[PDB]
Amino acid sequence: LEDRRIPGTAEENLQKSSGGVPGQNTGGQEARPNYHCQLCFLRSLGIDYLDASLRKKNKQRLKAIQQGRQPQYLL
Repeated sequence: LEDRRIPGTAEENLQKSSGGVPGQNTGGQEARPNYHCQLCFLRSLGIDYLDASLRKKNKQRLKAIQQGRQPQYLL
């Protein structure tokens, strides 16, 4: 059990939730807002988020990952 396919989304193969209930906060159109406050991640995640804001302990280790614009993305 890891990120990317935690809510049966499979790297957002189509979308997390929209028909019947989207929830902009959980990730409706913007996708990245308070779902898990773009840090908590695990519950939503429009990619392999990791967390490119708090990151726990990643953006700083590699001399490139500290920047990388976003984090692990859908790669």
